[PDB]
Amino acid sequence: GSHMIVQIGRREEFDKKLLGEMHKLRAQVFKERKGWDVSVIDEMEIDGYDALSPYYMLIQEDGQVFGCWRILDTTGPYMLKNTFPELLHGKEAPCSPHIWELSRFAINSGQKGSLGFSDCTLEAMRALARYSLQNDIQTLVTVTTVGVEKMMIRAGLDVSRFGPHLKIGIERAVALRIELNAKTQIALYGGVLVEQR
Ligand SMILES: [Zn+2]
Repeated sequence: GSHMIVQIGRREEFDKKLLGEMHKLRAQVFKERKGWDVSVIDEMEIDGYDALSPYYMLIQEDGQVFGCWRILDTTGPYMLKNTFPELLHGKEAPCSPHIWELSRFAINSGQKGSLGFSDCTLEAMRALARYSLQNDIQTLVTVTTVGVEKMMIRAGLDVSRFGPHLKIGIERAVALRIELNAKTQIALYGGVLVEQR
């Protein structure tokens, strides 16, 4: 009713309408960014990875998607391995059921973002790291910018890079590994996450 709702699930679990607002948000963010292998179809940023069984995280507020993130198994194709392999610096692309890739961070930038943005991200990572840890994941990898990298090294996460950042489009982009260990967990939650069964 005025609070934040976060959903995390497989593409198939979300209503064609929510998906359409997610991809519109990604278009509002990524439209005509060059170098990020973007395709906008009918005002929606959607690509072949979306047809590979991704998970999505959506943050909502007053009935609208304000932020979204995509998650891909590293046992299948993912953007670091198959779109941005230069950022690997010749290292091997991870491939494991315990590691996932994040991509397509998109946050509505307008007036109606009622939480902030340093934090919007915080909240997303809290929900994301937990969903991942409960699905036996130890590591998140992603291609993002140097900006988000520092935002994350500052928030305390344990974050390391595969190699030097590179100019992608108008950005300085880098491939990160985000360990979901104790240090991350404590940064995110104030301590070690404990799940009950
Ligand atoms: Zn509410």
